[PDB]
Amino acid sequence: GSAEKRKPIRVLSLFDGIATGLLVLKDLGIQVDRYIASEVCEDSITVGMVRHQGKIMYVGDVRSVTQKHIQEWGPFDLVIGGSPCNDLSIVNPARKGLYEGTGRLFFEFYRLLHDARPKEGDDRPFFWLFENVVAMGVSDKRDISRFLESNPVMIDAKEVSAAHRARYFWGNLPGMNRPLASTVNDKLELQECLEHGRIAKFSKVRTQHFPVFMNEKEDILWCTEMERVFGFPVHYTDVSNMSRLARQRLLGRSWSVPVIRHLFAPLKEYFACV
Amino acid sequence: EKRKPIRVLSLFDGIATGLLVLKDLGIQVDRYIASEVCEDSIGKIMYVGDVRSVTQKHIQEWGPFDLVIGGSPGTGRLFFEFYRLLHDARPKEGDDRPFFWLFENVVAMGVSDKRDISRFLESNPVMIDARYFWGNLPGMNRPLVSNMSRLARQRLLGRSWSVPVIRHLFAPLKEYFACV
Amino acid sequence: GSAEKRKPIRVLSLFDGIATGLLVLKDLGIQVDRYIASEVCEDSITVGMVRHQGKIMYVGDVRSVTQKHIQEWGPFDLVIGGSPCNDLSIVNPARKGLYEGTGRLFFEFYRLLHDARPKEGDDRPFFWLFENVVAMGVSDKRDISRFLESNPVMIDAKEVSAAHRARYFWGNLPGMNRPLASTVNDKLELQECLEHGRIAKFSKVRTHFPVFMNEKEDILWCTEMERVFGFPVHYTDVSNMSRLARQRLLGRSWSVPVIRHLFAPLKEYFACV
Amino acid sequence: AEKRKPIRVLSLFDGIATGLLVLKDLGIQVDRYIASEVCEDSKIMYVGDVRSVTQKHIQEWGPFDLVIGGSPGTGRLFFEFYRLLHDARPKEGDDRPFFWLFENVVAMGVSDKRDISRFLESNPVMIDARYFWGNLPGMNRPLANMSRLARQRLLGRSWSVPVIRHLFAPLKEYFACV
Ligand SMILES: Nc1ncnc2c1ncn2[C@@H]1O[C@H](CSCC[C@H](N)C(=O)O)[C@@H](O)[C@H]1O
Ligand SMILES: Nc1ncnc2c1ncn2[C@@H]1O[C@H](CSCC[C@H](N)C(=O)O)[C@@H](O)[C@H]1O
Repeated sequence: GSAEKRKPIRVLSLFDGIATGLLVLKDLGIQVDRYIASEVCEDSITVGMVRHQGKIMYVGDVRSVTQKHIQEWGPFDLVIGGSPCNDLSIVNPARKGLYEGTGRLFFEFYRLLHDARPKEGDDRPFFWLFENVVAMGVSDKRDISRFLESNPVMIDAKEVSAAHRARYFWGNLPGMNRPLASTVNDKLELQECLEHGRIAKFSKVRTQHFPVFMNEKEDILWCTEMERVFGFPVHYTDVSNMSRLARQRLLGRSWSVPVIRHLFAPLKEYFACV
Repeated sequence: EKRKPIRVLSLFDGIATGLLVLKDLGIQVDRYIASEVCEDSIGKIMYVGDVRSVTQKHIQEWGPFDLVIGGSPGTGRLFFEFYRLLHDARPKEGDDRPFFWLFENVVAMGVSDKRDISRFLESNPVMIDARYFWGNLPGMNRPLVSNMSRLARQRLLGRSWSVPVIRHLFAPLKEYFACV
Repeated sequence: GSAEKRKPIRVLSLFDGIATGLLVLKDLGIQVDRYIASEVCEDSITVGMVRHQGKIMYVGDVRSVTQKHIQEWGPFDLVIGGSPCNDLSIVNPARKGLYEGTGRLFFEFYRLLHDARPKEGDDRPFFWLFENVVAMGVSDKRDISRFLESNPVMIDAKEVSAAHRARYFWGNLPGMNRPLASTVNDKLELQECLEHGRIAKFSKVRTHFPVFMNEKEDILWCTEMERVFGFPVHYTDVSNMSRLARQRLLGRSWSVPVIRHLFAPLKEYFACV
Repeated sequence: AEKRKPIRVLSLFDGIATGLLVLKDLGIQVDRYIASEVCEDSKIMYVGDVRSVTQKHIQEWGPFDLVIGGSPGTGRLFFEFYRLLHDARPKEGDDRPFFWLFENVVAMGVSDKRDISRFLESNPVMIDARYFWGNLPGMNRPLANMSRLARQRLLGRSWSVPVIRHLFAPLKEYFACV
């Protein structure tokens, strides 16, 4: 209810990956004051460094971050995160659940988020977002919704991209449950994402079939095609001499860019826009 | 500005243990609410059931709380519930009122779990030969037809296994809360 | 001496690799009527197919190409080629020479070129080019110059790029020996070719660890190597290839500014966009 | 189109004047016989190393009617022979007779055999053993206080048997005979 110049957003991104959040914020025209990211995979760190010109401040393991660190590096306006899910997904029979293995990393989020929320009486806008997979134990989803005091929103990237990617999103971002908008930049069909000389079998691709035909033979998706599918700029992940398995793994763990765009869009009215 | 009876929140295995130690040390109790993990399925003293039913608003209403205890003499599930209850019961920034907590577990745990608990609680444990005891209590600062009323009900029940030597850890509470 | 409308160039590229010739011809604004390429590496074929929208007519092994094929697919205006040099380079001690191993592939060129030369009395412009390495046996170089009836021109890509790549070029292209032009697009220094957050140790790469990133040492990335050799960034980013495959394809490739320098005079002989 | 004239031969075959001897055996008039030989390093003539022979030399000494090469690594020999053949071949539109023959040993890499058959566009003639490629009528094959002292040995041994001569027999139906 007061007057002031809208200021650039301050972001804390845990489990940053290939810095999808910063890319989405840049694409929206939102000015980023600073972007502190916690990531351990060196390949993802190299991707972020090269593609965002070192603007990202890397702090390493999320478990090396203390509350004193959150207050000194802070304040923060937006806290985003997507913890690893190899111990949360039901497709893994050796899953250790939300509380053991790599699932317990989620609590780190719940830790730092509570270390980052404005103290009582601070009416400043503060937003947070936590993404994970839909294919998890109902006990684990109920426990996450208990710890975050919010119910998740289910968004499938197939509605805005060419990939069957349904994900749960907890958070307090404005209008998370609002209908997604299919714009013109959205490549809804897999054929739109393929390189020249290839033909797509299905309309959408899933994370035993090889989806593309090339000449007289069958083939899996290329990394550039996978980038177009997930909404990333072409050759986004073309750094660091990493193996093809490395690029495919990095893109597999990544968020769908149009989905995160849909989620981050309402932030344009709360911060400075270039 | 004057001593008042203690208010406790217990996630420990066995609702009795904490209140028993408190009555042993002779500390007045104005509120004691207990809950269990119950991971399988779903005036002063009260039992509230599954911890999965206890919300932040419940801690607010039942509160304020002065002591928060947890643990047991699957090691990750109960500690994180205890951490959530601690965060929900902590006094807000700017409330210098006393607030203590204690978490007991077995020494036979994964070293990863021990390091994680020490990190999350910002405190190093107390070894008692053997159990680990984390806490902010003074002294726990550590460096690095026509028959019986009873009838069977088909359940196993726990007990209070800790001796008054473990209550010696709680002993400093007598200097912070009213004693009868 | 007569009048006619300039027509698009017809090209025959043997040992095409990654269509360095087609890319150079497109960059120069020269209209390409037809581009028939002979290449056997499937990775290179995929690169050339994807990057040029299937404009390339791939005929496979150069040894499955006959003289009747040159007449029926012809006429051709330009014939370019760069045979493999693993049996020509003095670095390899197990080299088999020009006449054995993979060196004899050169003769295939010498074959098809003579199968594509305009017959006597045909005053039409016809150009050819054959590239290979400088580090070869003096006898093999003398033999190649004897077979092609031309002395080679030595061009080192270090003069217009950031790579110590000196090569021999035989051919009849106009003014091959003319001085090269260092333009503004030329990234002469290895630093200009690096991705963000890396520092170059040497001014030009000779392919130890050429770059320093943060506190560690590292070799050149594929995009950096593309910038070094004059290729557009992410040119070779198709086909789920292994990193070794990308480094191998870029190693065997021509330096783009050098081929541009060689092909530039062709603008006054054919139709230009 | 006109009366027969003597034959003119260009010989790179290992062993000099072997073809001259065979032509003398078959009684064919020879108006020119130029002979050369491949070397490791530096009206009937021997012109030395084939590396010194150019297209202009083939034009001056020419025209040629027969081109012979081979030996009773194999690549260098055949490829020098191919260069000489290409330089001596009549241009398109010249229907004048022009024959060639290339002999090698059967003991060769099968890759080399197929490469020679491809380059010469001809399948070989096996003779109990040597391989003979040629365009002579009959070789068409389907798909399979004394003077001498102190010098580096110059043994001119070369096999010119009647069967080998037989291959050259059709030549007497195209050129003048003494
Ligand atoms: N202990 C830890 N601290 C910080 N990051 C971690 C971590 N353990 C795993 N990670 C990283 O967290 C990532 C989760 S996958 C999510 C990545 C991100 N949401 C994106 O869209 O790119 C993984 O890439 C993994 O490298
Ligand atoms: N027998 C053959 N027929 C056709 N191409 C061949 C071949 N043997 C090898 N090659 C190809 O010839 C290439 C020679 S390296 C030269 C590549 C090209 N000049 C460029 O600039 O990209 C190699 O990539 C190899 O794949």
